[PDB]
Amino acid sequence: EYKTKVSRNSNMSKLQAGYLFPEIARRRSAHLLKYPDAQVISLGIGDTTEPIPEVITSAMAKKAHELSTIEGYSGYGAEQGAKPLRAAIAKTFYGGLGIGDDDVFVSDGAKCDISRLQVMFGSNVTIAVQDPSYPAYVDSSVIMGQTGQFNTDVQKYGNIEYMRCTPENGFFPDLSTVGRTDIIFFCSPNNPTGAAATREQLTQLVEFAKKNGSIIVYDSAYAMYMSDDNPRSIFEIPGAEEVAMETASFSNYAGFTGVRLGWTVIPKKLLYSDGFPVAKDFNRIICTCFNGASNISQAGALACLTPEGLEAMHKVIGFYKENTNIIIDTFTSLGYDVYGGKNAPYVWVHFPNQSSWDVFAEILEKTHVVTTPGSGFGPGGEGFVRVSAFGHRENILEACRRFKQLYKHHHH
Amino acid sequence: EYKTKVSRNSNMSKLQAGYLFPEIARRRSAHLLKYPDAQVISLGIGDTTEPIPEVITSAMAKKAHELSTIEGYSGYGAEQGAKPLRAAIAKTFYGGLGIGDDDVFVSDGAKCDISRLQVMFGSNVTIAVQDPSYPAYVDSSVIMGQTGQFNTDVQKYGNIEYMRCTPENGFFPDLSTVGRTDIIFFCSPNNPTGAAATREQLTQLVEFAKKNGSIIVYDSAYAMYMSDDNPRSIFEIPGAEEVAMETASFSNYAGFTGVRLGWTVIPKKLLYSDGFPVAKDFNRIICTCFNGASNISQAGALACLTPEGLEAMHKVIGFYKENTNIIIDTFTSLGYDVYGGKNAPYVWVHFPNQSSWDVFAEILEKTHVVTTPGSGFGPGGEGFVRVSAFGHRENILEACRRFKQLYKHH
Ligand SMILES: Cc1ncc(COP(=O)(O)O)c(/C=N/[C@@H](CCC(=O)O)C(=O)O)c1O
Ligand SMILES: Cc1ncc(COP(=O)(O)O)c(/C=N/[C@@H](CCC(=O)O)C(=O)O)c1O
Repeated sequence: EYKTKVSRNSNMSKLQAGYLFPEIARRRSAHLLKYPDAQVISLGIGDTTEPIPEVITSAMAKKAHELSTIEGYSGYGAEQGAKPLRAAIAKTFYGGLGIGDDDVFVSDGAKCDISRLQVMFGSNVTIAVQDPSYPAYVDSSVIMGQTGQFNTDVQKYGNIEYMRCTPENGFFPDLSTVGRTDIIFFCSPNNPTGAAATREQLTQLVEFAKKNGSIIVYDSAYAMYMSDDNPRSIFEIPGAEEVAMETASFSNYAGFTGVRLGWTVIPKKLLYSDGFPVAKDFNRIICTCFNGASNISQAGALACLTPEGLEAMHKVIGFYKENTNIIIDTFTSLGYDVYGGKNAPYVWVHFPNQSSWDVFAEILEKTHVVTTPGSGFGPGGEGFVRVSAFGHRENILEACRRFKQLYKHHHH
Repeated sequence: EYKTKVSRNSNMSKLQAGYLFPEIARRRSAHLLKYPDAQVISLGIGDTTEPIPEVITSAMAKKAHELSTIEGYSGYGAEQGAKPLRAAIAKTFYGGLGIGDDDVFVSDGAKCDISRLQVMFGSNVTIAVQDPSYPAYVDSSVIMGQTGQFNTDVQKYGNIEYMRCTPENGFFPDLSTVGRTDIIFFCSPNNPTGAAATREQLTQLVEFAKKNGSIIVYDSAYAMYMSDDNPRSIFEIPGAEEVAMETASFSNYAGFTGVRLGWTVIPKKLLYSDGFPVAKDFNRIICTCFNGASNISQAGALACLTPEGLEAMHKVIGFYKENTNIIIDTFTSLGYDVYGGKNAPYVWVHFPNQSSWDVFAEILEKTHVVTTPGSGFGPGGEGFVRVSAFGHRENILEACRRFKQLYKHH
């Protein structure tokens, strides 16, 4: 066979396996070959399942129809997003926090922004992540050349600061033990643990970033699930404007997982070591490497940020929070240590003295329920399994019945 | 003022100015501050202007409504795109060319794929581009660290092979003069020259890539504007499957510039030097750095690839081709050397003894028409101006009247 003379990107070669969620899909498929009649319930990937509220879909359909009219047609949008949408995001989520319309960048989702931010930061920054954490932070870092090779002894890529979050530290890093890095990716409520940082903890985080001269990338994709009285935006912490940016999404709020609409906020006071504003480089990236979020998706997001849209999202979120409570109650009654669930639409179940991949496999094999093994979120996730609360009510209830039957004999 | 201790990405520092099209928009905005009541006609950025056909928008509206129902709701899609859409693209544009549904990757547009491909290739590849060419190829290369600094003497970033395309050579490079690189970005029809490579020229290009062990990134964003009997896909050239991939979009075909939907095709026989299939690394990038094109946009694209959708696109394309002829005739009658327009919805006009930014500024100040300075497309673009044919018919006619009035006595 013919081969080119182009060398494979050595950063791609560093990756240990495929992306976590496609790997789970492969195991789900293999399971269906083994059990063709199985009624599989997926509580693995956090994919929303309930319909989008009509007030929001109606706005998207209206935009689509408008595109067939002379007056209503629009072509390229400014890559930063429609001004009324930037304004609505700035006021709804950041009113009172000194965030301007021009600080908001509308995306086709948080996953995509994480990687565009990584292109922006480039190959020479070092990063810290919560351990465990959403795997895209680590994987994007490896792809960009910010890491060394994977070390199989410790299950870590070289040169990443993995900040261990455990039951014993309340799922917040012991910052006095964390080495200095350029970037700190910090998710609150955390995926997969569900832990929401308190005001005191976020204050510590901002102080740590300030002393170390680091940039915090704060992922607030589940913040509207907050039940405890904790900050929902990093910008609630005075000084955050000098060290932090925030990335978020409509995926988990309106069921926009397939529609694609998020945003990133970069404040004016966030500067590189030479005084250059970080937002100006992000603006160059989003103008050069992106051509804007879908106009229909932007119209849907604008409709979300109205009294009727907010009411609708609140109902969607409330439904998933009720699913979460059903799952928490099930595992608690089974005698498990169950974490998260309070501030996030998933639960983090402790399966000590087992491999999380083994637990994943056992649950799938015996109950036909897909979960996510904790080790998929980094070595700090070993010993845990994440169970998503996204599902139709009957599917949640059925999965819990199956869990109760599987684990009935494990505890008194 | 507080500053972090994070060093700015040195690749961002390399960029000589802002991205071309936002800079044009800034100048347009400045013009409207100067003259608030100016009736500005925008022929700079290639932004489509005519409505999307109803058959296509109806499909998008239907998908939106379906998302509010239990049965019709869908969440995350496959990051590669819906299988029926991949199948429709594969058969419609590549039927008979040995392209499978799994070779197609649905994107939110060609600009985005160019940059995701560049993340995939990484910092250690060298690139070649046509000179002039669409500026994203060069700027994405700089951002990814594949280049040196901008050299102001020659108006080139270091370590990029700029392939000279001129009226004299029919805007196809003399490949005997082109140095070996890892990647060759090649646009046909080319933006901004409008030049469509002939079958013979593409055969040369494929042979050149094969000898050099290079990967061609073929951008076919304007291929449906082809009037001459030239290949529309690189895969029409036997052997392309070993050396080429193709990126395209619905932007210029259905007016999806704001809707966002394109694709890339990476064939099975395209391998790195270690035998690793390039498509497998692209798949990892689109699974890790992307979450799929919008489900509504995918539904729109699926409706495009039907008899009614193709008919509707053909009509829109035809309208813009008519606009292009109006523009060609205007500049030709004024005595300018005008290139392109035959196979693409823009014209490439030669303005001797003048910088293209000065011509841009003069045209905007005097006629309130926005154009694109040729130098924005690389050093080979100096002395030229691109005029887009995307516009309402009355605006094209008005712009041409303004050009004639300005230039007829000179
Ligand atoms: C902390 C966090 N940040 C970003 C994302 C991606 O959100 P979008 O790209 O806007 O849908 C997600 C979504 N995570 C899901 C979906 C998986 C994925 O996006 O790869 C999960 O962990 O199952 C997330 O949890
Ligand atoms: C050769 C070529 N390749 C890709 C694109 C971008 O297409 P999409 O991102 O799918 O809308 C374009 C679009 N160019 C326009 C819009 C400018 C831009 O995309 O930045 C222009 O040249 O005016 C292009 O010309």
